[PDB]
Amino acid sequence: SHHWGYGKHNGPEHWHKDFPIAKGERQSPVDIDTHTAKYDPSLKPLSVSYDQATSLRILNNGHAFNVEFDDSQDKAVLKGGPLDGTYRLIQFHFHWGSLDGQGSEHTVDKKKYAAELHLVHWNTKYGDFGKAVQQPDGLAVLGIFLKVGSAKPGLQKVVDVLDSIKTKGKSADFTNFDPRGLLPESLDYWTYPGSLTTPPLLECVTWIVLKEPISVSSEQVLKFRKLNFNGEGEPEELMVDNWRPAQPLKNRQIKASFK
Amino acid sequence: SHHWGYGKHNGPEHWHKDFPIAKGERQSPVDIDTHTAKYDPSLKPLSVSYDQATSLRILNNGHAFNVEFDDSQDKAVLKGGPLDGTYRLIQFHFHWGSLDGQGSEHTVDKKKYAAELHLVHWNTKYGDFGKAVQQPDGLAVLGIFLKVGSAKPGLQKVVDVLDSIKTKGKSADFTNFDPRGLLPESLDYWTYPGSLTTPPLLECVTWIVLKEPISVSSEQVLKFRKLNFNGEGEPEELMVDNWRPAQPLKNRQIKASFK
Ligand code: NA
Ligand SMILES: [Zn+2]
Ligand SMILES: [Zn+2]
Repeated sequence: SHHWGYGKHNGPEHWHKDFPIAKGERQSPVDIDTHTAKYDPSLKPLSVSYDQATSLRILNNGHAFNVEFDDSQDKAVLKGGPLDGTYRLIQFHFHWGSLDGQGSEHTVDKKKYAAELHLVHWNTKYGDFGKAVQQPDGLAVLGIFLKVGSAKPGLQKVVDVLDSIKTKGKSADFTNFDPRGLLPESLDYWTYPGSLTTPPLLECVTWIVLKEPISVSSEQVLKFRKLNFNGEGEPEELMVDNWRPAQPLKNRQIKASFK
Repeated sequence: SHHWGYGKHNGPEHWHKDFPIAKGERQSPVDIDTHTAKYDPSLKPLSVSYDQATSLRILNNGHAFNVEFDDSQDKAVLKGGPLDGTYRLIQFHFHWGSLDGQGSEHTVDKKKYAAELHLVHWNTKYGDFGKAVQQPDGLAVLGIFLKVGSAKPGLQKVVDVLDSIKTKGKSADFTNFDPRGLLPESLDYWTYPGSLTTPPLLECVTWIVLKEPISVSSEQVLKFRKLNFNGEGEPEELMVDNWRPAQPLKNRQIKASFK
């Protein structure tokens, strides 16, 4: 089948072959230069309403692991900030490194974090995720850096189930997970127009990247590295370095909600 | 689950529900008003090079039947006219009516023909059809009107095989078919920027519609009406009136190659 990954032959440098938008004008991630990002005090506070979030399952898709939510109603939504309308949470996933010193997709003054959490939301005025991804204003991804440090209690339920989804295609029931437990205390953010960071690389994302990282323990992130990109009974290829490097900003402006 | 067709409930008037681009700026087909479509002397001579065309198979896809070609090399190409680049023939198909007085998608001064032949080509530079459909210059469709009259010898080979592809999903081998035999003597044409005339209605088509129809006998076109939209063992729904009506021109200009 058509496929892609993060290896020498199928990795980010080659994605352009099947997905020519890889060289587009609004690609993600980007490096955030804190001295040139533009303060915009017209940006509203972000409203994160996750009180009724309903997680369903966790799965290994061969590129990362997703925790999927019931997005049939407004149970977990993002509003405000730079957004117009209501964006419903569909899933979250991470990108991470082979070493603590790398793994994030966005960087801040070229600094890489150990991992990056993406909470993926779609604009309810398009009716479903499939329609939303084909629109410039279809998705809002909230990106949250993970810095190695203190353990994050809220991540532990995720870590504890990874052994049941080791290889590509494995899934497991994953109910009653509270995504509020992955948020930092400050909701100060950068924002810019961009894309999905994996194929098909669609330019449909309003990026909202939080200034404040969450901590996770060296042991928590190590558990991510023990997942496999490959399927069961295939040669073991550890799921590490599933990040796209920073792409050119081109004519875009990154805005900060804070000075 | 998603379905479209040509019935009262799933037909062209409802396509916009799942495919909002149905109400876009460059939709097809259109009515060609011969009093306002003007000669454009910047148009280049149209080159149809089909001497090495290699047909492979014929199939009923539940919406029409397609004759598919080997598009791995430049064996059957369209160049010149309004096009920049070389466009490879991938398939042809028709749209037709329940009666001889209707069936074309394009109309000329509001006149409908009994059917319309679409020769579908994609721009080599995009590597394959799938990539090409996502670009405004991806496809070139040569459209040829079928007027009921004398039998067309060049169509007979197609007619003769239809009893082997009666239902959706059936296919048959269809080698050595010469698509030059479906062309009229004049390559005078009208051209405008438009779309696929079926879902997903992507706005990736340079239309080239020939002035001169080819003749089809009443019996030849009758055979098209004995095909079935449905699969084998499903209720019989005869494959007729699989045409989209003319859409608004909006801000486009239709150019003529001839004075
Ligand atoms: Na007219
Ligand atoms: Zn991501
Ligand atoms: Zn057609």
